[PDB]
Amino acid sequence: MDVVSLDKPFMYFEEIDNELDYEPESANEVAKKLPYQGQLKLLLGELFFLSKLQRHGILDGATVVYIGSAPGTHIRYLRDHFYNLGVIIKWMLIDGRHHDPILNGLRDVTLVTRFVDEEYLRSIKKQLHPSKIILISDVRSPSTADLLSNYALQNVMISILNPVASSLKWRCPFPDQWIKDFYIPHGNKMLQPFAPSYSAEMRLLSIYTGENMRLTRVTKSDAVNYEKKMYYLNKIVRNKVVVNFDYPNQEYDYFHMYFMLRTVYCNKTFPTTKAKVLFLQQSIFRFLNIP
Amino acid sequence: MDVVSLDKPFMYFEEIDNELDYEPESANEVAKKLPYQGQLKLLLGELFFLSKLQRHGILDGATVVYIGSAPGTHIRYLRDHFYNLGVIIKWMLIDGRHHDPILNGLRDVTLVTRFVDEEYLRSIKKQLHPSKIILISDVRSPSTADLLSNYALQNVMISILNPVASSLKWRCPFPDQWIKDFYIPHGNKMLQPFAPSYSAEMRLLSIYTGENMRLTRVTKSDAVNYEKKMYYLNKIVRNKVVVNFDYPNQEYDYFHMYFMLRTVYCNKTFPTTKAKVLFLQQSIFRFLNIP
Ligand SMILES: Nc1ncnc2c1ncn2[C@@H]1O[C@H](CSCC[C@H](N)C(=O)O)[C@@H](O)[C@H]1O
Ligand SMILES: Nc1ncnc2c1ncn2[C@@H]1O[C@H](CSCC[C@H](N)C(=O)O)[C@@H](O)[C@H]1O
Ligand SMILES: C[n+]1cnc2[nH]cnc2c1N
Ligand SMILES: C[n+]1cnc2[nH]cnc2c1N
Repeated sequence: MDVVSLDKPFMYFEEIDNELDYEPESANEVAKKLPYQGQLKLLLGELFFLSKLQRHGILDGATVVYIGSAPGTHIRYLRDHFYNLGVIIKWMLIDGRHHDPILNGLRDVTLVTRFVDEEYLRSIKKQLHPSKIILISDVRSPSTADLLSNYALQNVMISILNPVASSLKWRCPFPDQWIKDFYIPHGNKMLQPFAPSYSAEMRLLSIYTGENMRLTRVTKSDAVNYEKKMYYLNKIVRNKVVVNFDYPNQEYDYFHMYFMLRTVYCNKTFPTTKAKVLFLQQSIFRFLNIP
Repeated sequence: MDVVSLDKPFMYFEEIDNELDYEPESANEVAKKLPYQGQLKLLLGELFFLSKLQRHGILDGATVVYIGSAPGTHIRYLRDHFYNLGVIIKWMLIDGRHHDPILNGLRDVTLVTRFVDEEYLRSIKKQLHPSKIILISDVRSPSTADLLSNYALQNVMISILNPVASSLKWRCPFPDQWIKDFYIPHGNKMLQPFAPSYSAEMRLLSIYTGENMRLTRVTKSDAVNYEKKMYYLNKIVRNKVVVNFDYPNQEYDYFHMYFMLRTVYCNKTFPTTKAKVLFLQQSIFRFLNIP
């Protein structure tokens, strides 16, 4: 067994303290172990991001514009969590594909069947005005050309919608597939537990203060760095059993999930953080139909 | 006579302490009083910007990419000033129009007859590499659509060329001609002495630290503000005779120019700042053929 003792898990990209040369043979290795693991991945990352906005007093009364939301099965849990907490939020879910019918029949959530473009963003902004907007993007076309195209759309989402905070899908193109240096919004690179086995994807979390917009250039050397750091995280780290983690499941991703869940607010009062986490996790797994 | 006593002139936009409702009748008023006043305007603003980079140790060894440089008569003075100072700089002047022949025959300055586009910027960056780039843009197509188009090109100049500092042409579109909110690079809004009588134009001066790029949104309300502040500066301020300004010329623009010229470095040592300024001004006017 691959046992280890850790204080805390890597929460953000910069925390990764090591790197490994990427082995193309890892692509042939099992990417997932849990059913609906993709929804789980999304649900934790988005509960984490949103509970933070709550902490900063910017969630209540906002409209959450989720682009690339279908099927969005896990969004029903998020919606319920904050609704039962008393937070007022309107959800506007937009995708060209169809949403999980469990999202229908709620006055607070609007489902839109449209692939967004810069023009469409302009009209929703006019229609959402003067409400405060929180943006979540999970759009997917892939080629480095597809990526750049997605990243270029997400930057336009921010400039047109002018959100108070944003969660964006972020995976650096692979160095050996570089095309050109590009800019991405400045934010925290939140690492994702339950991401596919060798995924280099994270979520770019940002809060907008003032009327400024800070971007950051991404170069090929940066692309090499992402690859080695994420390859070390995936191959080595995520494969560890954290023995000093007293929890029903000691695998790294559960240790990592625990740290995200401990930040979530609840109505029920608990004697320990472990009590809360076990509860939220149980709750989350039952909702998602994960054994 | 319109006399007044001032401590210092308004150097940047934010310093303007008042505003006036714009009178469309001012457009019918004499825009210039000095021959080659446009070159004078450009020469001071660019000497000021560049002497600053010198102060920060970022001028020497750089290539100054000037886009929108023709005829560029005044660029010959700038070139000579820093060359005679011992600063090593290559000048790359690019415009589709023709440059003043006084710029030919200098190994340190390259004249390019090309209207730049995003593609061309990419090739010059590849060819200029690995040299440090300082960008100066003075491109002009006008309509608010022309403006946005120019501003959109200038932002691409920065992202592709990735300069260490930039001077950009900046004039906000008029509120009654608003089309849409847009982003501009973050920088100091340097005010321009000898600008046309009712010009709302300034130069956006920026120094790039780290690999970050900070932008700032410009809205219609911002556009209203620019108009009233610049209208107050032009109609009232620039029309003042600064009596406590002991200088051969006490008009505001000369008082304003003095403050810019006092920042310029010289080989000759002078007993007073007035001695230096008189010298540089005399020198500048003789070069430009301004009485
Ligand atoms: N321009 C665009 N606008 C909206 N949705 C888009 C889009 N381009 C791609 N998409 C959507 O991006 C999605 C990527 S998968 C999204 C999964 C979703 N976040 C969930 O919780 O299950 C696809 O449904 C695709 O239709
Ligand atoms: N894409 C582009 N590339 C280069 N020059 C451009 C341009 N679009 C416009 N221009 C130039 O922008 C200039 C504006 S006037 C520039 C004056 C110059 N800075 C001087 O010191 O005298 C015109 O010469 C025009 O040809
Ligand atoms: C996940 N993943 C997949 N294919 C690649 N090619 C190069 N790097 C990678 C990577 N990290
Ligand atoms: C200079 N100038 C010219 N035309 C305008 N129309 C509205 N504002 C202006 C302005 N400042």
